[PDB]
Amino acid sequence: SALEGKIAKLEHAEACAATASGMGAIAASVWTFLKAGDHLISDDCLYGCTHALFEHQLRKFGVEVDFIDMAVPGNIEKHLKPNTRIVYFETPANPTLKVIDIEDAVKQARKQKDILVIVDNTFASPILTNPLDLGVDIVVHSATKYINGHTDVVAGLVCSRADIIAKVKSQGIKDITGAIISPHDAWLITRGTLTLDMRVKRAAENAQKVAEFLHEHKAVKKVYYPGLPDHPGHEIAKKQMKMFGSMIAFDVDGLEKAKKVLDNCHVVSLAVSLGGPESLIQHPASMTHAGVPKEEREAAGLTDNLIRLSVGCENVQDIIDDLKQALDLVL
Amino acid sequence: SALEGKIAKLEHAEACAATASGMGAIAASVWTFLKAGDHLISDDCLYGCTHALFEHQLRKFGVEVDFIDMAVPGNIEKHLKPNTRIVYFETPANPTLKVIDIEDAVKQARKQKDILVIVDNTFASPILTNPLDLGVDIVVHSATKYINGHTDVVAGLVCSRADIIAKVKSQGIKDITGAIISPHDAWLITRGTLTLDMRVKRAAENAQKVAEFLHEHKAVKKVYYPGLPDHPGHEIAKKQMKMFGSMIAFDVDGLEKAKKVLDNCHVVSLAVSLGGPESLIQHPASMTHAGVPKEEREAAGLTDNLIRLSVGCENVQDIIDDLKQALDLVL
Amino acid sequence: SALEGKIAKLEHAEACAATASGMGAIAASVWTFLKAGDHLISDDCLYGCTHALFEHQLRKFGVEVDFIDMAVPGNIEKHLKPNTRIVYFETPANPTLKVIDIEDAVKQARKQKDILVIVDNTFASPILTNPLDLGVDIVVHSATKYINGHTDVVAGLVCSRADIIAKVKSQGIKDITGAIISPHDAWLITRGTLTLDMRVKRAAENAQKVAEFLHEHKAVKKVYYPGLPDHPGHEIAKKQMKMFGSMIAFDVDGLEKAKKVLDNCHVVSLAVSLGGPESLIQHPASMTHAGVPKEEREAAGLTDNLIRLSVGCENVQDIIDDLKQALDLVL
Amino acid sequence: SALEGKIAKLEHAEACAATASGMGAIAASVWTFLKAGDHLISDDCLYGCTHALFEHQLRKFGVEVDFIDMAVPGNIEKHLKPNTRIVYFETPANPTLKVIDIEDAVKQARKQKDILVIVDNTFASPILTNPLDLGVDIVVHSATKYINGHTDVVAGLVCSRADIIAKVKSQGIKDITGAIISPHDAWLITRGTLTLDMRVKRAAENAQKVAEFLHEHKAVKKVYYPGLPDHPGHEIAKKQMKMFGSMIAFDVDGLEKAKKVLDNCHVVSLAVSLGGPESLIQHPASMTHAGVPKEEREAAGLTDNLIRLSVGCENVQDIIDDLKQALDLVL
Repeated sequence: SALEGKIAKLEHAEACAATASGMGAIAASVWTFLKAGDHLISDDCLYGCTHALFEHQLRKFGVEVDFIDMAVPGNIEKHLKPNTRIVYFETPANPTLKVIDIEDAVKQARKQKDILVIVDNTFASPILTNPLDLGVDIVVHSATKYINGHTDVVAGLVCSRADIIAKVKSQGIKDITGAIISPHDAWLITRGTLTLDMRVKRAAENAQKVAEFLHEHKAVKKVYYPGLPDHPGHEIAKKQMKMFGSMIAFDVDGLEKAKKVLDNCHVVSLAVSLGGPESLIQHPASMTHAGVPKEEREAAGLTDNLIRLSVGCENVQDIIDDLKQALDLVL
Repeated sequence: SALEGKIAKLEHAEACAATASGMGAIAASVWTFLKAGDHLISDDCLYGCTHALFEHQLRKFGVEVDFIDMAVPGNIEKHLKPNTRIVYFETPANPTLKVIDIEDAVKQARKQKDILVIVDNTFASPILTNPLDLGVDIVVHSATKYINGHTDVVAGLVCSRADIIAKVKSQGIKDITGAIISPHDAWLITRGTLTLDMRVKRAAENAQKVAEFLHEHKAVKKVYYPGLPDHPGHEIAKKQMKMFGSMIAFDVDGLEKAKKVLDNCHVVSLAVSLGGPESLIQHPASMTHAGVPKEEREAAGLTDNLIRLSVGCENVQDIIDDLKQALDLVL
Repeated sequence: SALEGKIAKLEHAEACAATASGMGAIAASVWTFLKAGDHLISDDCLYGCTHALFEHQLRKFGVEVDFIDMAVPGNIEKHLKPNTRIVYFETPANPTLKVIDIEDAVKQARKQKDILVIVDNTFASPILTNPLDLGVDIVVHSATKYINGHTDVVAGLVCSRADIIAKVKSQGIKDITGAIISPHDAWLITRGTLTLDMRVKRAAENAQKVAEFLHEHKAVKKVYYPGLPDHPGHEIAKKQMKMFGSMIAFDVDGLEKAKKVLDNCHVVSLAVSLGGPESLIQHPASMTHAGVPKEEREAAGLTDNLIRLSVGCENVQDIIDDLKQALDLVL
Repeated sequence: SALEGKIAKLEHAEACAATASGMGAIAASVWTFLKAGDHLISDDCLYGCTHALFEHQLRKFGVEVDFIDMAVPGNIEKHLKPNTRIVYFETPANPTLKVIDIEDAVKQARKQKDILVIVDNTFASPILTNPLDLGVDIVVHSATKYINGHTDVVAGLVCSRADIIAKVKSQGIKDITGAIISPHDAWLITRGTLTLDMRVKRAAENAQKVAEFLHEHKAVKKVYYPGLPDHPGHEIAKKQMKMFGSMIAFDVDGLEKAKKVLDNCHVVSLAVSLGGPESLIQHPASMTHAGVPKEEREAAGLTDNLIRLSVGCENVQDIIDDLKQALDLVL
């Protein structure tokens, strides 16, 4: 709880519960506060495992679930029902970094009593956005993107009021999930907090420059980065993020170009799981969603054109040089 | 993984899934194979946290649960319903080392098709009992107690057929619980398997001797140990256990006498969590279950007379010397 | 190893050998390439432990050692003897940041064949200076200060030609010192390289600003920082350092004034070992060298006036605010 | 120094110094107490790296060295000179487990003043032999064989009088070698001490049974194990070892048989470095000494016939089964 105390302060929270993984954080929150017959509203742009938890597992246990575009004004209140218990989203979301106005989402949820607004703040981190300041009830993180300060280390965090966290710990962790953090990983996360502020800002400043470079490259059809003035919701990101994060996505002309780009990266490394101080790149259609049919990948919001990049803390010149060489080979 | 392969060989399983904790192992097994409208039969002698998962959590998500005494012949088959999906128990069981006939429990469950029999083999360990050999579908462990060589790790293990473990991993761990094992804990556990045979057998050897000493000591009332011919499950234990484990429980004359005894244990140390290669002792009604209403502890088979002793690998004479001095004071 | 390869690329070396400590790196280099009857020339501004190795240990095993001021032009070539095998120095040097011209030092050593020029590049780091580029034979580091992302590791690095590193490993490490790096420390150091550019450059950037603030503050007497035009080695530093490092030293009016200042540092913390991404400060004559006779400290360039400041990566204004408050009290 | 305090108690020593490796322990002891013109007497049966330290490195720095058979009565006093400073040996020694009477070696050294007797107690461990009880001045260990309680962890230990250790730390470690232990490895060694007594005795009991099995196998030409009544010095081992250790060596009929045995081990693993709770096997002529000419390997005491085995803590049935299958294939 030395770790928990530090993270709680970082997220402007009364309390924190550390868990075995980001999925552990999400699960220990949602299972704790739901029951059969309850209703959950989720955004439609979700981390794959979150979507499966909601779409398959919650529903299996009698929980009603709507997936909706939360960036559409009024869409949350439109979907409110007498049994609505949770409103869940990530911002910058899923593969295309869709921005959701946190204050506005909370305002819609507050039309009814006893709705827990839960926000996955993994991508922004406590350094850039603090959803609890904007009326959110619970914030969750995967520690893998920023908080861990190294990697090979998987852990999650839940931050909330003390009475919520008491239940998350005694029920969500100890009874329901068993997603208890390792003492060893907890030590390593705690070590990571020392340079967290600087690492997040470096990666975000690096990403802004990488996004600007990508924005002018002839092989890039589209860039998704909240810090670019032509990103939808750029203004929303500007009001609720101190900087624009280290996650970027971009489209190239087809499957082959995506693969050829990946095949020619050296400084930037290929990875199934993104985040951390190392710059990492993936083609989700073939690397995380290969067993999902083409139509289902697309009907979600994921095409064969899309590349996802988590920008690390390296000298940005080395990152741009790497991407530049690879993208030129695709022309 | 290397760990998963080694444990699978120890349990004669096709496959194994490592988890963040023993609760994570139980949870990733049960939530994966249940849905609202299903039925679960559990033994009525459970480790505290397991009981809470079944009694409160499963039930609020529309699972029907019966808690029954599975040492009563015919009791499992008697409780089978059209919607029964799982039969769950631990043996030897938790407060007073009740022994459940594994082979017979399986035979009862087979009075209906497609029931998963799940056994918590933590206290026996793969060294002493292999429930899969007797037709059990899934075996779970808290790696903390015996598989790990120390008391500094939280981890769990699930062993079963490849197709079951596939679902435990992709759904139970990845979606439902997020109870992923730390690679550092996993490495330590893997090293632990190299001394597992030694630690389990020496502790059990010591425990037979300690149990007999306690059985003959005037201050000790009833001793609960599967290796004693006076223990009701002794004949069952003999057919399914290579040795009788290192857990002992015993009654002394009242709570105050227990406190005096425990105040005089030196080599055997006080602990809220038992297990590990050193001798540990506790009085549950005052040390772990103090928050549970007295009558509820008693209805569940936990009295204020009960001391639980986890026998370690120390010189057995030193262990006996310590207890003899303590117990003599309460004469 | 992976670590050794990354550091070798950073220093433009053929090869690298990781060690248990910075002293281990120095020791495995010097003992390997010396024998009784050899001669070593060292700069007279050394980190305490290095001086002891040279002054007491080498000499008792029949190595002749001269300590000389290597910032005096011609001083190295002047001290060459038929048996000279090694020229050793650090720059910037340890108490007062004396700057030694690396290229010129090499040129002097080349007035005789087969001399190994060895430079401790700890405080500059591979980010700011690459001594090998200037003809140095061997570069050593304490990985503790900058390469590692925290203050929790002891490790060293040696970078040189493959054939030299072959001997450093097989003799210096394996036979002479046994100063082998921990694989856990090595892994952490490897992860540290991902933020090394960021941490070194931000600290140096901050340090230029801090140095200028101190230079203008009335309570501060002489400031020792390579980036100040008033520092004698400034022009040399400009040609061999991309930035001027994050170590500063400065005089205040007497020991008692230093103690009062240090009693009032809050954001900048007191420390006996400097380096790392947080601002640290010390008064060597009372904090680290208290056991050394006063006159001996002074003969070696350490006075009771001297404060050493290792500038970290915090907001520079916060660092300046802290020092200003402390220094104003001694006006 | 929590670790150091524990190890000191275990070796019956005033004090202990932890180091980066076994070679670090040896080096920090010998370099600290020698100077040019001093003389060291070593046994002729040494760990390869120790031999090189003495034969090449000490001599390079003006230290006179004799290698002698210390199992020959009177041989130490025979080689005493006015400048003799150190008498060094291991028991059970080198590849063939030669036993050296510790008390007798000390008695010969005590014929002259100020001789430090140093014994490498790695193979026996503090559980089986405590040389300091027999008048030895300094005991050294590699932590890799027993003390570490896991492996992948390299560390050394020096145990002695407080005034000797003070010099070993301030000079041997801090000035001369830099062989400083990692905080992380020190934690892991400390963890290992908990089960050290049981692990050593298990491995020794296992080895006795393995040696007895090997002693009757038709493919084994000779066995070297101190616990066999036909081992030279069996009686010496019996008086100075509580049990006979976990190291065994044996001869098979030629290079091909040695390799064929190695090629057919499964439970026992091939390794360059022996020791620890895993059973490990090697053919030193091809695995550690392949670059050493046949004649030099033999003139030492190492043939193509020799296999070295470190017996772990596994079920001894599994170990014997593994070796039995492999040895039968060589008939």
